[PDB]
Amino acid sequence: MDKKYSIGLDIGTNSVGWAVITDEYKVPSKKFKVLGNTDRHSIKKNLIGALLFDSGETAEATRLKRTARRRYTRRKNRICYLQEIFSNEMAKVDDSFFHRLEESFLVEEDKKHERHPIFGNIVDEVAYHEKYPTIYHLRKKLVDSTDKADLRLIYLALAHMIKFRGHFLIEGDLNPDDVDKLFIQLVQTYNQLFEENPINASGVDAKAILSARLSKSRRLENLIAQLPGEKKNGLFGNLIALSLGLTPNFKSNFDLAEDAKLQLSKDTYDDDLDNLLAQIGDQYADLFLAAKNLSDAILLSDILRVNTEITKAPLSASMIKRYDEHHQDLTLLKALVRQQLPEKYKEIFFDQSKNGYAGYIDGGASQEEFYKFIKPILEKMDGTEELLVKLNREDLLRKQRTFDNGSIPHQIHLGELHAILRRQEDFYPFLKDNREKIEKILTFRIPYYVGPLARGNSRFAWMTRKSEETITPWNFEEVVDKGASAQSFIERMTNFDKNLPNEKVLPKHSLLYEYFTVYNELTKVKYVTEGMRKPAFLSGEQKKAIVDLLFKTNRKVTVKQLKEDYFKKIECFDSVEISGVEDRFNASLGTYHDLLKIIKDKDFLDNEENEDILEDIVLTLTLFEDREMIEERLKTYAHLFDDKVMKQLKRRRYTGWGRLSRKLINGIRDKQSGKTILDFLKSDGFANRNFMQLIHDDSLTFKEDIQKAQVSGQGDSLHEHIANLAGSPAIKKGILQTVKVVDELVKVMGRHKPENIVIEMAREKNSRERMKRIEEGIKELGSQILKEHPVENTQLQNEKLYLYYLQNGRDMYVDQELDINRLSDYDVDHIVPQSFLKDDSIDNKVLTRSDKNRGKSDNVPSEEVVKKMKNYWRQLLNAKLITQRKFDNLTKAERGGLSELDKAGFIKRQLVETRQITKHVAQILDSRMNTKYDENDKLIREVKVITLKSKLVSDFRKDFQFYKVREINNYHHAHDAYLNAVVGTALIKKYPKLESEFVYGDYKVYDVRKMIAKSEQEIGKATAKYFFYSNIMNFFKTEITLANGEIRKRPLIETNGETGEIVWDKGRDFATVRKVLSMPQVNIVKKTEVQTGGFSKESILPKRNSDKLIARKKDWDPKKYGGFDSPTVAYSVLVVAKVEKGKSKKLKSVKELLGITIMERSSFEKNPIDFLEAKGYKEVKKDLIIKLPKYSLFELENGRKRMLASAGELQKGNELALPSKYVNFLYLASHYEKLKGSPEDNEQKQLFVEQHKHYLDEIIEQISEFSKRVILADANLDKVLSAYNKHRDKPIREQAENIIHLFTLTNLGAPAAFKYFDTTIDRKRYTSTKEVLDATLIHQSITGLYETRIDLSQLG
RNA sequence: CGAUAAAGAUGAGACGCGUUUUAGAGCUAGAAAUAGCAAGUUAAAAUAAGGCUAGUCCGUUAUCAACUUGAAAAAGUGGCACCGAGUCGGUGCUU
DNA sequence: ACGTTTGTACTCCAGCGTCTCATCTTTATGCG
DNA sequence: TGAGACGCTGGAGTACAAACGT
Ligand SMILES: [Mg+2]
Repeated sequence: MDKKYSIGLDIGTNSVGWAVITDEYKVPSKKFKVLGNTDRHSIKKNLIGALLFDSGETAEATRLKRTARRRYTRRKNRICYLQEIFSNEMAKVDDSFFHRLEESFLVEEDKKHERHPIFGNIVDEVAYHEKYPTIYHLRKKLVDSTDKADLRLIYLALAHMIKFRGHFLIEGDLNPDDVDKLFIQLVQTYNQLFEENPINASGVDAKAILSARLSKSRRLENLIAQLPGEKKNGLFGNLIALSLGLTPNFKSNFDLAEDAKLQLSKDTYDDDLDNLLAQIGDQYADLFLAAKNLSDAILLSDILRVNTEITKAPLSASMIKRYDEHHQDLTLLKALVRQQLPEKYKEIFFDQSKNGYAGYIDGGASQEEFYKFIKPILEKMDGTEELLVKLNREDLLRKQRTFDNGSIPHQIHLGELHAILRRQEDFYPFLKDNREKIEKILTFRIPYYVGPLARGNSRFAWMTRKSEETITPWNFEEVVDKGASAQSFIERMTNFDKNLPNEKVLPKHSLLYEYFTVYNELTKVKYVTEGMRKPAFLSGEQKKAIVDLLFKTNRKVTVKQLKEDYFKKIECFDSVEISGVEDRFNASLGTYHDLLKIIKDKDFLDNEENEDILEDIVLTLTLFEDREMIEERLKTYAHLFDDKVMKQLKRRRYTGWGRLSRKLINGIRDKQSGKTILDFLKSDGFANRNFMQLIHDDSLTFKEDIQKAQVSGQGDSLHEHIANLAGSPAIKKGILQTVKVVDELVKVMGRHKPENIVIEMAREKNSRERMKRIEEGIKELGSQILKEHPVENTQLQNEKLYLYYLQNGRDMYVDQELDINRLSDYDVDHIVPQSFLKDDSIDNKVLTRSDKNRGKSDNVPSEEVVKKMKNYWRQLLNAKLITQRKFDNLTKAERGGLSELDKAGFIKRQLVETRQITKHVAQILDSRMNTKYDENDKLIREVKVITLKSKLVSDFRKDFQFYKVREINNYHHAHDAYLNAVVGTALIKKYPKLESEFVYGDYKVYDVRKMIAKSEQEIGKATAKYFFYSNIMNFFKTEITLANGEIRKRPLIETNGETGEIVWDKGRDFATVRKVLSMPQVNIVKKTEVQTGGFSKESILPKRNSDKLIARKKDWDPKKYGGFDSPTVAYSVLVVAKVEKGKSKKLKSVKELLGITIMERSSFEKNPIDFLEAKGYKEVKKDLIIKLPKYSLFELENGRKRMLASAGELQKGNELALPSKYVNFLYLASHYEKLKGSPEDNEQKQLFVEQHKHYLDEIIEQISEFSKRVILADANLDKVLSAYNKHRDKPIREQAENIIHLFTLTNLGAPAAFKYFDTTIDRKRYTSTKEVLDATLIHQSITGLYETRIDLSQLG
């Protein structure tokens, strides 16, 4: 049989609702066979439900942890390189030194050598630690002591700098220098060179004006303000070049010959400074050197707080100053505390639990916490003025290793390491040869375009090797093919050609592509002759002629008439008849002109044999941005020219990639005539054929393109096609589950395709922005709006008084004040009525002290109220209070009333969705369903895929009182899918000619301007498609209210205009929808998933005696070293075995549920029996092991259901089917103050909800019965009942708003805490999965219709 | 209509902390329990256990009923109408 | 008739900041 | 430029009464 049905879907990020409806909007019921060893053999289920799953995670955290792993590996390798340099000479000094350093973590018992790592004896270690309290004392000593040192100490200093080498954000050289002296020298050079209008901001110390903690822009403003005459571009050119790595252009700020932006801290700075010095003429030379010296001084000013005149290690000397001043402040604070407050001494200096000094040093308190703790003590104390001054400066009792050390670059550490190497090079000859080698160890850094240095066993690697040997920092440039790796870095990410998915895409500035754009805009154009109106075709002679004369002489082409006139200087004139070509051609040769200008010879650019040289040049310029790669690549082309053109074109840069390959432009020869797409675009042969036209058939190019498209595509896979879509991974998971649900539903209904599939995807500072807009409008209008009332952000949510403020305290349609004392005076009126479109947003809403401005169904009346309000709306639109579209709608009556084009726009706004992801999933479903072809090879639409927006179904909820409360249960997903199906199939049945507007596929347009052409005297049963009013859903309502105070009735049974088929019966279909929404059984299924991710919590706990700790390495006992804790269970396994119980060695047979940690998953799957015997179970039944992932469903007595959260915790698995009357009452009561409707409807709802005050007790009884049946939380239920009895004498609105909160006790899933009325009910957790082991295990399919029930009591 | 900008996704290269164990001899009185006092800023190693494919790779993303074939990819497995509805039940035909 | 493991009830806790570079879609916005 | 910080839900420890073996 045909078995007509439809499928509705509600795709979400956490759920997928589905429903099957018949032609009468009924959900069919079916009985399904259940497998397993249970007695149950058939169960009846409705064909409606939802699938719940955890949200998909993006691959960001995994990428960050992978990068961290690579960084740790490379840091360890750096330390290993330094060790293997030092090893040979270290064996002659202390042979066990590196072994003692490696084993320093483990305890004294496990050490193979002495406990003291550095010297190996107690006396020398104590003497060393007394002489150098920190590593920075040793670093400064080794820089400045000019005496032979112990090689251990030299290694310790170099290893400290190599391990923590600082950042690489500043390129080029940097050295220690004051900032004020540098500014004085900059001003000196400025005055010396200019000798006219000298900027002399004397008395204004630039020190700490530029060095202020404010941003570079604010420091620049502070410096420029103190400058007497000089302001902005000019002096701030040099100032901003000092302050930042980017600076304004030297063409205006320094009179340079070209628009070259200045730079700093980059390799491009040297080349651009050379170019700017050449352009200016060396007049600005050394005036930029003074600025660069000031830049270095300003950059180092806040990291090296010590004078450089006494040492070459300012960093270490600054750290020693910090240590010394920490010691002085600590002893002063100790003396002051004991003398003033001896009772607080123990709390401050001994208690690690608080945020005192003991908690700051030995405890977990940070610097900010310590400052916050000790600040009120220092205020309450006297004689601590310098301590407070240091505290507000954040310079009190600081540590050397702090969070703020990230500003130290690598050049400072490199300078200290170089100083030490140069100081200790005489005594150790090996250090002299390895000096450059150790320096290269510190400064080496893998380029971002090279990536991981893999041999081939890596997903993420693209590096190519010039030689097959190990990569070290010293042979990196000799082994790694940097140019090929940099090319592959970009070419692995650029998208392939859509027509042929095998080869790459051509750069967007390529010559062969720009010529394609110009000639594809050429061949379609054909000037109209004067003799005959025939446009003919712009022939190839004029193809070359136009491009050579105009495009090849101007960047942007001339005007339409100007380009003609230019050609008419060589052709017939006074005949300007363009081929409807645009005013100015969109195409532009911009890269050929750049190449001709750089090469300084047009012959090179004109040369067609030299087109490949140009192509490779543009590809090199687009690919690389490091300029060393460009230099290396273009070095091969130096012969074709000279050095000047080489360095002029090396600085050129292009961005962007096209969408065609070279094959699709000049590769495919198009069979007959042997000419490529470009050649057809040159000479169409009096046919004037565009790219789109030519890429079709009749030239055999379409056959080869289709062959490549199908061959390379290979059908891919559904998972693959979903993978390379846009959007979040969570919505990709939702789409995949949706497709699998559709396949299962098709299988369920006798392998019969549905007639229709309805698609809907959930798309779920503006208050502060609205408050700012109200303030700006009040300031612009000069009105005392705040005097009436301030813009309260508490009231910024509510839309009632929005009009009392935005409309200038004046009625919108009436020329008087709005009377803000009475908000009930105003009545919200939609500008374009709801019979036209549901524009409930405030863009259309307006209020006029309830004045009947219009007696017409038009938006406003012609002139009249519109005219009077239009002037004030001109004022409000000037203030932007009235929106542009708002004013357009308000003026539309004086603009001719409501037009047919306007109504067409309203219904296309109500119907069409603009999201591309919805189009993608609709295309996927249509491709999967419609798979048959006709005899002429034409697709036949067995099913239709309808896409709907949320506004339609939401309005269907609000108008017809099918109210949704999310907190009650998960049935609302399935109900949304059912109403999705009902609305979609009613719309396609009642309006068939609008199927091009919301159904996927190539459909006849059926222009709505002819449909919406009905007048006030409605045609009815005609081609007008009942589209005068133009609300697409208005046909659902029995009586359509109008803004003119009239009610237009609509017949009880709706039918199609052309076909005589009943599409909506208002007397039976609403009852059917109500019955379906009141059905107690819908298939809610939680997707069982094996947990993946981290092994455990990342916190490394201190050592305990517990066995819950996890060893951090193989031979690190957690009892001695601490370790990780609280692992994550991948899945639980039900084992049946005999265990060693009792001191009498008894094999007590036991059935247990053991969880498999993610760490142990591979070991368990390699050999489950060996793993279980290792765990402690003897004689395991191998075939009785049941893998139970998370959310595994178990059924118990009285229908109680539990989901497996873990091996030792359960979740609630039941669903509360609250009756429709109670959820409707709860929605109406909770939304008392936010009814958002007509005043009569609001009064009726208030009367209905006041008449059913007893419904609260019934809802409480329902919750109590459901909790006593399946929840089994006695104490929480008693607290809930006591709280409800306590707050009985409360208004209905808050009572129902908190009864809504009460539903989380009975909600499906993990238990959660909730608050009813100032009382918090903590969650009751089922932390014992012992009753599960004798329950019924339910294996569910994706829809849950197919089941397999296993009685676990019978296993064992 | 170009064009910019934001958001999101993906990949690479790097810093600074944080945590853990050890090293930085605690002194005095008391037999000890305990007290009074002195100190404290730093370093080494690890930073998912680990894997082989031994790279200066890889290891937290995606995929996720049960059962029957297949190494895997994957394929295959479950009757329909009507009356009703507290998580689905009952009746009739054929299997 | 105690010890001994198990079942409620409650509390606490969970690695985090920054920078450079590149490639895509998809929306939007001011621009024409 | 502008901070807004938070939940979530499973593990672990602690205290104490009760089902439970000898
Ligand atoms: Mg939903």
